Amino acid sequence: GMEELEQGLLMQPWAWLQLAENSLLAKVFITKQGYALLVSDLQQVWHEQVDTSVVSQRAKELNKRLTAPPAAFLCHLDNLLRPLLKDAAHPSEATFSCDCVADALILRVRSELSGLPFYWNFHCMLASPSLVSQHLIRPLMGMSLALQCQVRELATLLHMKDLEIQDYQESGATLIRDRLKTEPFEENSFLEQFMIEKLPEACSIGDGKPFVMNLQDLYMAVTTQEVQVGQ
Amino acid sequence: SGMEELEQGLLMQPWAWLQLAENSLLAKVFITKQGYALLVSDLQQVWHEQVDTSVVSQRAKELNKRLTAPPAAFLCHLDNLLRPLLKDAAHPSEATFSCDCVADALILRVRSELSGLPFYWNFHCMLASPSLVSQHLIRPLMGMSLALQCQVRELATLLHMKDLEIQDYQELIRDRLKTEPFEENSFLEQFMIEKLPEACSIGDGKPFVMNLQDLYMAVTTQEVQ
Repeated sequence: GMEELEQGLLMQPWAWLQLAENSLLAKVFITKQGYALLVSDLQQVWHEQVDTSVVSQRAKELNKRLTAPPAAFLCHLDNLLRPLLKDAAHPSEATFSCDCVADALILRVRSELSGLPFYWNFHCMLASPSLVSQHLIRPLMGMSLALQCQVRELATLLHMKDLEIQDYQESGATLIRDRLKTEPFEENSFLEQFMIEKLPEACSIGDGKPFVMNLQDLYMAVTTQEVQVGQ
Repeated sequence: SGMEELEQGLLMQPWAWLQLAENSLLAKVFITKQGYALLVSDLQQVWHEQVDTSVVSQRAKELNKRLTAPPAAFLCHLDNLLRPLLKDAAHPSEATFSCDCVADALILRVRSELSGLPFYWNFHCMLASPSLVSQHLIRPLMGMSLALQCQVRELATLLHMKDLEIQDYQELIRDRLKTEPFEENSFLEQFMIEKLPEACSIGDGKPFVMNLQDLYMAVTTQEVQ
């Protein structure tokens, strides 16, 4: 059951999570057997994995006003984290905060369940280098390579467009330049102008929201490919 | 200080590919007369070393008992064996490299000659901190994906402008010379189905070194301020 949580987690996309003070990037995978969570502030990465015993134990610690089976608690957590993952323009009514103690991060949630207050704390510890490698380094590297291939493919398409434009010009379509048209595509000058004019703003990580809003289709496609290769 | 400056220079350094009899590694290094800082990865783990002049003096004397010059000259030779080999793998090397894992540590070994004598160095590496991993890999790699995505968007805009010009030229020539009009969503879909599996394979990290380092360097340069 624990192996399957970590498997499922690898193919989750990253969500942005508004908290009391700051924000975090978060991915979670929840079943009837437990959850696996990965959280990052773009400096450090933390991880938690729990089974149903731990769910029972901790739900009893944090919640005097109700009780329910572990799976029902796991279901509620999924209902909480799921819609807010997709966009934070969703009317939540749940609150999040976190605090740090050496190599630990505690993510605290307050929501409601059965018309009562419900509390849950995720006790996260610094992620193993293997999990950082698996969920962040390898896929981000794979993505950059794939995006570079997209770039080379679009450069190829552009040269063919220019070849077709040349074909018209050489057959008498136009004899004098009579208007501002595009210049033939040259990749070296495209690149050099990009770095000067566009790079500073284009590469801006910020609070991580650009990554979550722009690159998750590619991210999931890339982590999925490694899972399938690693078998 | 000495080390802050060495770490700053290491960050500006590109990633290089390094061949070794058994396997290969990704490596970056920054060597001055004050020491060096080294980052190494096999794509599963990341290792770090820094040394100052005291450590160089102690280790070089231990490894090369019949060698006499100061640390600056030793760091000078290390740089001459190392940096040319990191610029091109196809460049005739005077040294031999091996690599051994001892517990959580990585030791890169060097075997060379200097003035008819044997020359030995060991780079002893520990697991790099989360902060070096993020600074030298996670954040720049994220920067790079965002930047390349902007490029793709730009090339898509240009393709569409050229299409408008083409459709204006038909105000008719051989049909087999006519390209299909560019549509981005259908380009992306086709690429994800047909191209992505091979396009995203990292292998031994060699494609990343051969294709992406100019951009890697532009991005790390940018983050520092």
